This record gives sequence, C-alpha cells and structure tokens, in this order.
Amino acid sequence: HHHHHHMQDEMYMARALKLAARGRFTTHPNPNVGCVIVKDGEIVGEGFHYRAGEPHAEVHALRMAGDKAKGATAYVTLEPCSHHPPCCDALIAAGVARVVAAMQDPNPQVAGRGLYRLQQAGIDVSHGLMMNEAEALNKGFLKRMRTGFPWIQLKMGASLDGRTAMASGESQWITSPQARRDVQRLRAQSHAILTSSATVLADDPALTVRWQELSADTQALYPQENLRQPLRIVIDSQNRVTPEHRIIQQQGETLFARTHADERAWPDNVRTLLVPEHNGHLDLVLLMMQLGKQQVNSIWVEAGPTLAGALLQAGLVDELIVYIAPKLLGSDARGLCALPGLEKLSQAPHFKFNEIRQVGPDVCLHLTTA
Amino acid sequence: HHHHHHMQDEMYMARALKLAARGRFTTHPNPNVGCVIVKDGEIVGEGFHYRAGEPHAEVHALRMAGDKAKGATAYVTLEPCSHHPPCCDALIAAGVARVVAAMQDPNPQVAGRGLYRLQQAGIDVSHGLMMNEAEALNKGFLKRMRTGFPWIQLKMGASLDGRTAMASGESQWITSPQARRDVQRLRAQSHAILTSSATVLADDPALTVRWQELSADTQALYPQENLRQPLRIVIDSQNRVTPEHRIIQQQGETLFARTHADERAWPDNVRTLLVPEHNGHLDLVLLMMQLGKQQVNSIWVEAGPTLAGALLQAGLVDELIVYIAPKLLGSDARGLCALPGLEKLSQAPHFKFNEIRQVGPDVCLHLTTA
Ligand SMILES: [Zn+2]
Ligand SMILES: [Zn+2]
Ligand SMILES: [Zn+2]
Ligand SMILES: [Zn+2]
Repeated sequence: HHHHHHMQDEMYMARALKLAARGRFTTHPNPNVGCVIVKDGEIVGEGFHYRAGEPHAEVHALRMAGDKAKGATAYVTLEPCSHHPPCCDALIAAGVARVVAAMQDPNPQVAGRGLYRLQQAGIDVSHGLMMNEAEALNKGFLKRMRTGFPWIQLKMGASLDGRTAMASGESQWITSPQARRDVQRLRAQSHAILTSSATVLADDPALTVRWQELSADTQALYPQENLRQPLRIVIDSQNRVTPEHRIIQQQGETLFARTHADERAWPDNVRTLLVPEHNGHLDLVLLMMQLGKQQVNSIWVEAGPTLAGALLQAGLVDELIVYIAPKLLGSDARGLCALPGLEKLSQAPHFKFNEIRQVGPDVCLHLTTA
Repeated sequence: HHHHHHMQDEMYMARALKLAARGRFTTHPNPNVGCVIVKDGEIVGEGFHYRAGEPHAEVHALRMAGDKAKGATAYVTLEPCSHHPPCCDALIAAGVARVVAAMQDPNPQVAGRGLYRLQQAGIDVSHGLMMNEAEALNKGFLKRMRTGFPWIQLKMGASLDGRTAMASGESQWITSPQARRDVQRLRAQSHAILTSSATVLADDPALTVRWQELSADTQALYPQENLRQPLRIVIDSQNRVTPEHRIIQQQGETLFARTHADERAWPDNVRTLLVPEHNGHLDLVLLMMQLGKQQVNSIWVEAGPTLAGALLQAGLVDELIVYIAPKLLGSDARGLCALPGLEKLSQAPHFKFNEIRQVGPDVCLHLTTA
C-alpha cells in the first residue's frame, strides 16, 4: 500500500538509465534500454542494449545475476517484452519477485501487456519511476513511434551576421575545428545523416563519422571496432549525383530519395527509396513518412540554405543546432536559409533558446520550434 | 619590510571598489573612485565619487571620519590628487598614517606625484592592490586617456540568421522587451549615445534613458531625480536632420557632428562639432579624436548597418553587444552591417566571444576585436 525504499528505487533506476545511455551510438533502430537487478540490497545483475539483434537489457542482467535473481527486484527503463523468448517470461523464470519499469511500451496496442503478464504470475509491478528521464533517453525513437515522423535535427554553421560563404563562394572555415569535432559527437548518436543533391554536388562530402575526431569522453564508451556509420540519406529529385561521388564510397549504407529509379550501376551499399512528387518537387512530407515506416528514428541534416528552408517551411524540423563563429562576413555574403514567400514578420519561423554553450572560439545554440 | 594584514587590506580595498561602482551612472566625465578609512580595525569613513563638480571620494570619507582619521589607514581605488585643495594634503591634514592605492594616476606626467607627496610628509604608501579591478572599473575612461579614443560599444539586434528587417522594411520587434530593458541599463552607464542621420531620419528615436525601464537592481543605486541622460551624438555629414526630430527635444544635450555649420535655429541643448572631411565622407577617425579631446569616455552606438560597418572598417569598435532573437527572417531580409570592399574570408572582422547570456527569449553576445 506504501513503502519506504523510494530513495533506493531511485538510485537503482538512475543506474539503469546510466547503463541504457551507453547504447546510444549503436542501438539504432532499437531504443536504449537498461536493467539493474537487486538482491538483498546489492546489485547482482546489470545490462544495457547495445546493438539490434543482440540480447535485450533484461537478458544481459539475468545472465549476470544467475541464481541470484531469485527473490530479486529488477529495474528496467522500459517495459519488458510480452511476445518478441520474451523478457517478461525470462524475468518470471528467474524468480524475480518485483519489477519497476520507468515507462510503458510506447505502442498503445501492447502498452502494459508485459507488466500485466508479470502481475498475473505473481510479480509486484509498478511503472512511472523516472518516466521523464526514460522519455528523454529515447526522444527521437519515441517521436517517430507516436507521430510516424523521424526526429529531425537541422544543423547550421554561420558567421556572427548569419553568413555561410563569401559572395565569391569561399566558405573555407567559418567555424572552428572544435565545432567540427562537436558535430561528430552528435552525428555519431543520430540514426541517419541527411543531405541534398546540391550539397553533394557542391561539396563532395563523405558525411561519415570519423572515430579519431571524438572526445575522450565519447571514445571511452565507443570502442573503435564497433563504429556505426549513420545511414546516409541523399535527397536527389533529378538523379544528378554520380556513382563517383565520395559519399557512396564510404563504409555503411547510403539511401537516395528519388523521383524515379536511377539507371546506372551503383555500389552494393547504395539503395533507392522512391518518393512521390508534389508539384515539381520531391514530396518532403511523404519522404519523412516513408522513412518513419522504415524505422528511421532520428536524422542529422547537413545541407545548404535551400534544403534548410524547405524543411523549415514544411514543418519538419524538431530542433536547430546553430554554430556561430566570431566573424562578420558582411551583407553581400550568403545567408542561412532560403524562405521563399516569407514577407511578414509574424509569419517568420519562431523558436526557443534552450541551451547556449562555448565550443572552442565558436558558440553553439540549441533551439526548438516554440 | 613585510606584514600580515594582506587579507584585511584586500577586504577594505574590495569595499572601496564596491563603493566606487555606485557612481558609474553619474560620474561622467570623471572616473569612478571609492575610499575607505580604517582606524583600529574598524571602518570610520567611506565615500565614493558621484558627480563631476562634487567632492572627491577621499573628501567624503574624511568628512565621515572626522577626528577618527588620525592614525587611520586610507584605501583609495585611485591615486589621490596632487594639485586639483587636493586630496593628498587633505589626507595628510587629517592624520592618516598609511595610504593604499589600487592604481596610479593614468596620466604619466602626474602618475605617482600624489603618493610621493604623502611619502614625503611621512605617510606609509603603496599602490597596486587590486589594480586589475581598478582598471576594469574605469575601462572606458582609461582607454580614452591612454589612446585619445573613446571606448566604443557597438550594439546590434538581429534575428537568428542575422537579419534586422524584412525586405519590406518591417522591423517591428525582432528582439524582446527584455532586450530593450537590458540596453537601457547599459545605456545609462555610457558617457554618450551615438547615432547616424540615417537612423534619426528612418526611426525618429529619442535615444534617452527611461528610468522606468530599469531593473530593480539598478533602480536601487540610481535615484530617479539624479537621472543623467547620456550625451546624444548624431553624425550628420550633410545636415539632413531637422530641428523638429524627437532627438533634440529630449532632456539633456545633443551634439551634431557636421561637415559645415547648420544655418537653422536649434534648441539651447543642441551643439555643433565641426569635423573635417575624408574623401566625400565625414572623417570618423578625426571625429573620435575630437570627442576624446572633449573628454568623452565611452560611447554607446545605436545605428544601422551602414554606420556599424563604417565604424568596424575604421577600426574604432572596442566591443560588440549582439542581441539575437529566436527567429529566422530569411535571406531576402536586411543584414547586420555593410562591409564594402570585403571579398576574402581572411579579411573579415574577427572577434572573441567573452560572455553569452539569456535575456528574456533572446540571447546577448559580448565580443571584443581579437
Ligand atoms: Zn510508513
Ligand atoms: Zn525484452
Ligand atoms: Zn612574518
Ligand atoms: Zn582628489
């Protein structure tokens, strides 16, 4: 009816969340999950999910616990499987007497089914402890489940007066090496990286994660041999990128969003997703919906002003990450985003400053769509 | 040869600096000075300079101390007068046995003259304790003394993509009321406020300090009846501002920088400063030098992109104060500063981010010319 181990429960669930976060570079498309199993006031098993196709966090914790799971309390950051050999029946089979879940399964057709199954077989169950943190841990995955739309981070880098290139086109190092290394850490956590054909034609980028540019913090949780390249997505409405561009010659897969199928021979890692047309342009809303159906949780956008403005105007951006260099390029220089049709101040895209921070000599601004 | 009251000395000099800072809205053109007089380990007199033409900080402290100054230590944030009835002879006349000065007089022809005079008449003197803080307290005044150039703060307000108006000219509230109130607090500390004829023609501003827009912090140190309007300086090369504009109808003085004398009748508070011509434009470097000679310590610049870029390109800006609103106005909108001739990235004005802070829904960025 009520107990007095709330502080202990909070300590173990916080540990389970710490463990879950250790999967964030590699679990895609699965969510990050952690599990801690406590017997007589000491932790006898822990685990987290690391890669799709590997065991769930509860299974790792039960393997550690062994016989010690009999009579133990399990803390899990997400409701255990109900039919996936499922984690619910593994927890019961091990003799767990109590289960605490941070949050219920986000799919409404199966939400609570696991907890009920444990309750049925005599387990004391509850859910909600540190729900808010469990939500934050899988922000992008959860938004995709509940809306069908992947989480879209739009990255911008510009001068103090909002400029991304001189009028001459010269863009060589507005922002700092530190900013580039910071982008690499955020890239490594994204399910996919997305760009436009115009960016690929103008820049010939690789759009990969370089493990050597990662901070010693993230390099400690990310062994080099487990490096996961985010899926590289290229919007190419008119099939102008060639099979000789750097992007499709890196490790990992590359997906081209196309109007119609390309006729050339491409490397094995390159796939085509056919998106329908809206007026003369490839339909951005439909592209995102199809990517959501393909279980793409989060997308890091590296493109120019044209795609940045198009995504903004389609209402598809969830957050802006803006790197500002302490430089003025002047009013003839190129701007941040093209917003065709915008004429009145009150129609302008509006945001909220969440976090601002120094990044080398630059500053980084995190905004959402308020 | 050495002592053991360094901590006590630091405590009293820090109090003297706290007192000095209470003059910062009103002492112009004089520097902020504080004085603390300690007898037998208790403070018997304190003072700070408040307005030009009023007594110096040492005189206020000696008046408080009275007979208790006999045998006392005086802490002063700036070296006492040597011939201005001077503070040096007032300190000696009161029986002070020891004087500690944060810094020497910044004029090299009189630096140290006061301390020597005290030493001559038997006073133990030293200088340098919290010099760095004493310097910071009168940053703008000191730069004007040592270079002839007033301290120039250039204010900018723009959207996230660096825009100051829609293409239509609509500029109504990019930045927030909080940003405007923040500008008022910084304005109130400036010796002068400077603008361009184009700004006055386009905006018809008053360019005054409104006491009602000040934070309860600053309103506590700034009694309403002591309000000092910063000198309003208007650069008008071709005498286009009329005597009917709002700016010359506010309280306090207004100075017009002109190529030749205006022929119309102006209110009593309006004066003309004649600046020579460089090519077809009024000479900005010469204008600043003449203002320095007129003892103008610090200048808060409220103008458009044209004067902002001109001051930047003349190398006259000491710091930028940039208010950024969480809005995107798009690439057809008006920029922050006009930098004619700038084509190569390496020639762009470069800066260092010192301080970044939230100001209501906006952010404020402080930069210097690194
Ligand atoms: Zn109780
Ligand atoms: Zn499971
Ligand atoms: Zn000693
Ligand atoms: Zn004096």
